[PDB]
Amino acid sequence: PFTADKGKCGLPEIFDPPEELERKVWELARLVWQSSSVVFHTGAGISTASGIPDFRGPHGVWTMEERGLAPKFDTTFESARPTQTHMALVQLERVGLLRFLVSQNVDGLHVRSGFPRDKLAELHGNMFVEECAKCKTQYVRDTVVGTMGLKATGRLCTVACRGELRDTILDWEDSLPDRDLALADEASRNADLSITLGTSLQIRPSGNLPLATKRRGGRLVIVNLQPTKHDRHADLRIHGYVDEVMTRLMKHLGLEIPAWDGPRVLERALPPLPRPPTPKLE
Ligand SMILES: Nc1ncnc2c1ncn2[C@@H]1O[C@H](COP(=O)(O)OP(=O)(O)OC[C@H]2O[C@H](O)[C@H](O)[C@@H]2O)[C@@H](O)[C@H]1O
Ligand SMILES: Cc1cc(F)c(Br)cc1NS(=O)(=O)c1ccc(NS(=O)(=O)c2cc(Cl)cc(Cl)c2)cc1C(=O)O
Ligand SMILES: [Zn+2]
Repeated sequence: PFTADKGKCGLPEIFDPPEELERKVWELARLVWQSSSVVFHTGAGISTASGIPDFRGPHGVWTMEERGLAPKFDTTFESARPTQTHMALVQLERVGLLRFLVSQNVDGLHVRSGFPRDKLAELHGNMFVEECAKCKTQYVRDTVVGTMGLKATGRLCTVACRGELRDTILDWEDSLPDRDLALADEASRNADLSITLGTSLQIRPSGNLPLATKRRGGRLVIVNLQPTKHDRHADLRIHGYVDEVMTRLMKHLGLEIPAWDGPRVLERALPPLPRPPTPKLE
């Protein structure tokens, strides 16, 4: 806890120049159009543009710790809006282009964006989610559950039970939720394209899942300002703001980024909407 290995913090940011940046986003478009089963892996870098600091970025929680400095929030967890990237992943799932969403993030913004919970693995847990120790029923609350490290929150289960509610925030020592991990692994193994957005990929087994897509000839794309643990295994590496990359990507795909009505929870994915027809590529 004190002893925790927080890995490489504060590594230098890489900026692809705009012409290389444009070519790499086009190649990502082409990879998406070709792929049967696309899986997205997200980390703390997709929420920076909403006021939530990352862990190992220049002003990351762990980076600032190392330097004796505090990280800076520009929002509360309750008042944070989903970014353009968050809302773009909502859309890609609605049009059948995203098969599964693997996230390390505990900030709750994927669920609040309206992303279907049955297409999402929250590997590190969710600050707004508490779980009944007895019956395992999960509640998605409108305010952060006030504990971390799988502690009693002080509420009881109301299922048709009176189980002790606990938080879903993993401590360093805690093994990942078997269901979210099982579904994350299945999805990664069978994908022909895994796209990483704003994770350094330093945490086991979280950061290793996209590499499983590389077995049986799957392609891996890493989108990240900093070097990441698996850069050498990437077919494509894009060094740029994820919001800039995903907005350029959506325009290539001919998709609008949808409006956020405010915090909403969707347990199950809706039937797939229409999507633009595919370009001739070869
Ligand atoms: N706007 C941006 N666009 C692109 N990349 C960005 C942006 N902002 C930040 N980054 C990059 O985003 C990356 C964020 O990487 P890390 O900070 O390690 O977060 P994790 O999700 O991988 O941390 C995993 C776990 O480790 C912790 O212990 C917690 O448990 C986490 O759950 C950095 O390389 C940034 O350069
Ligand atoms: C909870 C959280 C979610 C995020 F998405 C981001 Br970004 C940051 C945070 N928290 S933080 O500010 O940066 C943040 C990071 C770490 C900890 N410490 S700890 O691991 O839980 C811990 C402390 C002690 Cl004394 C014993 C044990 Cl066994 C564990 C607290 C906070 C916080 O809330 O004060
Ligand atoms: Zn219960």
